[PDB]
Amino acid sequence: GPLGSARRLYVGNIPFGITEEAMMDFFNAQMRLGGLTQAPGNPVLAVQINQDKNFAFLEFRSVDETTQAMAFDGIIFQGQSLKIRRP
Ligand SMILES: [Zn+2]
Ligand SMILES: [Zn+2]
Repeated sequence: GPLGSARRLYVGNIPFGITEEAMMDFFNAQMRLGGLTQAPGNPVLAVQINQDKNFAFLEFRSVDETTQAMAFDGIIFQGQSLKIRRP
């Protein structure tokens, strides 16, 4: 991509009551700690949490970073195993 869909991932099984910001911050921090970025700055632009099917869509600033974040399928966040997939 992109294609705009090439900059988004589905993330399932998110902790009930989590906020957009908390999710964004966690992915940003964790992706950076893990070296999943090659460019300076934060990969995640936005998080849209669905009405509440316990899922969200993450939007990334780049197609590369979106791809790298696939590595985080099954990452534990606030006691939950996140399910990460292409949309
Ligand atoms: Zn923050
Ligand atoms: Zn929002």
